[PDB]
Amino acid sequence: TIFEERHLKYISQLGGSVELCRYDPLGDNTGALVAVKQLQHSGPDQQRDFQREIQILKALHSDFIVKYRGVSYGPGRQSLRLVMEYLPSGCLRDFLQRHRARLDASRLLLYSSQICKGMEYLGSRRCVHRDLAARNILVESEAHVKIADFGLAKLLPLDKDYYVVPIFWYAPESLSDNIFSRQSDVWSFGVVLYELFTYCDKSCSPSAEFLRMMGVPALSRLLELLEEGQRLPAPPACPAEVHELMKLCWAPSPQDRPSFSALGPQLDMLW
Ligand SMILES: CC1(C)[C@H](Nc2c(C(N)=O)cnn3cc(-c4ccccc4)cc23)CC[C@]1(C)N
Repeated sequence: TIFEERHLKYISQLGGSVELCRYDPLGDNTGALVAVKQLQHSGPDQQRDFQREIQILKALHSDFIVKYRGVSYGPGRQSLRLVMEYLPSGCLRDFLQRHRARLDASRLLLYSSQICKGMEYLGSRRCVHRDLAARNILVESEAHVKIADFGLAKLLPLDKDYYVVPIFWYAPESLSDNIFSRQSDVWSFGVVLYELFTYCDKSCSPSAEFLRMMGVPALSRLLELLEEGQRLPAPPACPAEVHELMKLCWAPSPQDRPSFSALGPQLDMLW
């Protein structure tokens, strides 16, 4: 929960910057691999942004949320970094593309259900994620996924249900009025269901398809297209039941969107 900087051996970059270090106190190259995050931008707003990320992760205890391992300790105030666990399989985006052939619909549904239970837990703690996408979900093992990237995550105050702060994961209210809530996370979840059932194929990615349907500023056009009720199409060979759930996640009004708690049993019955 307090890692010495001198023992954090740099290996490569993954992602503020997210690095792959080995926590090697012995200095022998046998220590555990860790995911270490730090901001390149110095400042009082940046320090607050990164302090907020740490406090959020430190109090999150789900099997479906990337494990916080601790904070760094080195020479100077500038040396402090966030230490999380490393998942060798990497992001679900790459994993889906590398292993298509062995990932069937029940498997995609098992991941969908786990992401959901994880999103359900985040709402429980009053946490809006703001960056829910396959690129931000990590593979723990064959039948296990975790939610990561808490850099844009905001905690909702006790007396409010929303927060005022790629465009293809944003809800219509986020696009027009920069309103973020658990209801906007659900919209992003529908795009995640879509990404999963497309195996994160680049040629039918939310971007490639929405831009195709699009053709004034690009954001306004997308928002016009969404206002009209146009949506991403059902992924090639997507079970119809799965596509209906995405269309509920994509309800124009936030009150109409199902809750994560409500979506959970639906994805479980589907397997
Ligand atoms: C927030 C992430 C999901 C990444 N962070 C990662 C974390 C973490 N704690 O945030 C943990 N394990 N991990 C493994 C990979 C990885 C990818 C490909 C290949 C191998 C390994 C990337 C990450 C950095 C940037 C990201 C992708 N948006």
